[PDB]
Amino acid sequence: NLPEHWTDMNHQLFCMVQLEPGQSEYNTIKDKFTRTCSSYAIEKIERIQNAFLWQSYQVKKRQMDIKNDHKNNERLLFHGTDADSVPYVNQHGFNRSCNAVSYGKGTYFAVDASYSAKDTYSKPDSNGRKHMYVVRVLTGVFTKGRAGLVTPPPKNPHNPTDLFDSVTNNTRSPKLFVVFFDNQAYPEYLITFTA
Amino acid sequence: NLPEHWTDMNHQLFCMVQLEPGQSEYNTIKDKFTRTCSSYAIEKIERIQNAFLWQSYQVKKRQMDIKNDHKNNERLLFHGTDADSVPYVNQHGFNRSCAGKNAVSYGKGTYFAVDASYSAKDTYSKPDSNGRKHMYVVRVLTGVFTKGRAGLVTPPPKNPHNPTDLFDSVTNNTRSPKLFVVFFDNQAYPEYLITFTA
Ligand SMILES: NC(=O)c1ccc(OCc2cncs2)cc1
Repeated sequence: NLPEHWTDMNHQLFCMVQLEPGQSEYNTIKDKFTRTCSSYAIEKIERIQNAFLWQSYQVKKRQMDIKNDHKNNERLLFHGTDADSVPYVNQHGFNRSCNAVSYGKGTYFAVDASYSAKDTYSKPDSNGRKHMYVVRVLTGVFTKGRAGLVTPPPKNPHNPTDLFDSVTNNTRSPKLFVVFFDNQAYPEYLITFTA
Repeated sequence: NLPEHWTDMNHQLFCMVQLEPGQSEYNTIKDKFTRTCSSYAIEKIERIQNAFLWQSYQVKKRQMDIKNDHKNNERLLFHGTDADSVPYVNQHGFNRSCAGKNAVSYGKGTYFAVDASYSAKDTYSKPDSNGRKHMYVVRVLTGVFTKGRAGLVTPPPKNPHNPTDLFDSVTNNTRSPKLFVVFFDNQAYPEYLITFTA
């Protein structure tokens, strides 16, 4: 059940689709970016259509929706990426096994594109082109992280296997989220931009 | 969606079911185990009914069954572990981020053995304070595999000029595989827990 707004893939399972500037989808994603990165120039925005990653992600979403016995498990966040990792992420998504890991050994996502836009996360390539994903993340129920976590903490130490879904730097006002499991993050758009 | 031979879980997502000796299900696992561990005695065999793990695993199997060319992508393998790890594995499966370094490393992933005798080593199935050893019997998506290397954090590419098109798993020896390493969540379903003693 591949989303309606995806465009036909001629029976293929992976496609990157360049969005048309000035149409609704492009304008929505651009506005999420320019909220904090209005000094940056957008060269292009690509929709990531990865059927297998989507399938695996949607399964985890339906599971977290049952487990948490409410919705609102999903946030739209940013991930800066070096050019050399874009093909792997487009195909395979985010892998904790591949910077500061102060809040645990998981994959990091920023609330603000400005954070992911730092050269440390979105390293300029030969031509000064920077790369950042807009990511559907299953943040679910979250707590403050700490160094050395390999999974989120338990919600209550009396049930050590019933875990928080993610961790953050700050629970009242989060600026980053860490997830510790494959298929808790779906890379939805890739933004190619310059300083 | 859940297999029809599973006991009714009411509306529950998790259950361990104690098997009865004389049942074909118990006897096939005991025989698989005793093939290489006839020195040990089985206390009990539990069927693991974990709906969420089962769902995510079956999705990965369907994807690998589509991607690969009529391959048998699944092997039934062994995994020894310590008592302290059993409640987490039962609920959340095998986490590569928790995995011990193997005496012979073919990569940084989760290790599964062809032979129960390998998993039965005290290094993997550590005797608990009561002298009970624990070994999972695990459906593993081995898929298309190659000989691993200690540096790996993901399976290697099949083709060095196509770095994102990966082997599904790695092994110690492609001619005579005795262990498999997987590097992704939901590539292994813990199906049975064997509790055993000397
Ligand atoms: N790739 C990214 O966009 C990215 C990477 C790392 C991020 O946080 C790392 C930190 C850990 N402790 C404090 S900062 C945020 C975003």
